[PDB]
Amino acid sequence: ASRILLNNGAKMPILGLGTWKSPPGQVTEAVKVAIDVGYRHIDCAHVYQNENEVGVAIQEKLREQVVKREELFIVSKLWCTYHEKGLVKGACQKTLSDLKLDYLDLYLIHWPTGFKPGKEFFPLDESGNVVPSDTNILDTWAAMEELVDEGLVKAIGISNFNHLQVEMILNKPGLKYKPAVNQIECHPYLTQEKLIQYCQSKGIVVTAYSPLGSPDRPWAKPEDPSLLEDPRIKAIAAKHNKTTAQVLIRFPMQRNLVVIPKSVTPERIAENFKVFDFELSSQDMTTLLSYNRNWRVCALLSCTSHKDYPFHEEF
Ligand SMILES: NC(=O)c1ccc[n+]([C@@H]2O[C@H](COP(=O)([O-])OP(=O)(O)OC[C@H]3O[C@@H](n4cnc5c(N)ncnc54)[C@H](OP(=O)(O)O)[C@@H]3O)[C@@H](O)[C@H]2O)c1
Ligand SMILES: O=C(O)Cc1nn(Cc2nc3cc(C(F)(F)F)ccc3s2)c(=O)c2ccccc12
Repeated sequence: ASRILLNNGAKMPILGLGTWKSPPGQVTEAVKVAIDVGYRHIDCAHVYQNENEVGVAIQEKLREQVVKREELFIVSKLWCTYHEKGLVKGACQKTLSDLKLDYLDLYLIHWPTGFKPGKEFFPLDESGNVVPSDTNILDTWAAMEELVDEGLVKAIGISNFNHLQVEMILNKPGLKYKPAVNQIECHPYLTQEKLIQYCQSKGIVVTAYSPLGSPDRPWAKPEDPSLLEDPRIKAIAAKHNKTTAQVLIRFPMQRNLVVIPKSVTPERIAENFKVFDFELSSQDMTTLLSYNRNWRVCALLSCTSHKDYPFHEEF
């Protein structure tokens, strides 16, 4: 099926459009094209600085009656500088205002690490270390739970939480709502078997980000691995008469993951959606899993001393 049941009883489309790095000038048309060709899930964040322009598209398509709001699954995320309890509602309300929505389908704690509040997204000390906030993830979660109880969001979740962090939420004293989703980096170079099996065993749906290896990440280097140019992946695509990107989006779908490829290129937006008409074989799946190398796109150096940095640990 094209949608997966979450623990809040709502259904989530397993293919969504990513919006990180989509320039503000091109993301409105990008989202329009996406909705036009089938996408019903959009992955957003305040930190991406383009939620206004995303919302312009959603609103035009709602006004145009191309789609109904109930048919849309719009995801945003709470940025690290707003983990304080007094700041969570306003952060969510800013996002809703910019997206031109009265609710989000899903609102994630974006990273487990809280940073000092201020106008700066990445407040640093004079030596380049991120300035933490003394907020912890459990209190941030109570704040997220309040958003459900106020009708601003239909589901809450986390993002970039390791197994021990997930476990801390599930084991939170007085837990009122379990997390619906954990959104983590996942592709054939970072396969996450252990963390995914842990989350799924607990009824937490996993969304895979950077499924193409985020070739437009601004810190990419010549010697980094490249998924889209991996001849072993290209061969698998050739076998199926599909593109390499199509294989890389179908791969997580078959692991019962949600996947959110980003493009602002209309022909790639459409290509990326044409992944429901073919199957990878079990052997194809194990073969792609074998390319794991624990290679991470998203793991900023300046953040490695935060007490709650999620990637020292095994998973
Ligand atoms: N939770 C978090 O911490 C977190 C972190 C990272 C990402 N995410 C979410 O996940 C989304 C996807 O990850 P991502 O943006 O890092 O990268 P991605 O989706 O792995 O890669 C996007 C890059 O691939 C290109 N591309 C897309 N389709 C292609 C195709 N069919 N053939 C060739 N190239 C193609 C895009 O180019 P064009 O755009 O020029 O077409 C862009 O350069 C984000 O945008 C964001 O919504 C969340
Ligand atoms: O955030 C996205 O969606 C994409 C994303 N990733 N990264 C790499 C990051 N690595 C982190 C590591 C931690 C850590 F938790 F590990 F400390 C905390 C926060 C971050 S941001 C960025 O620096 C970034 C900057 C602007 C907009 C989006 C991003």
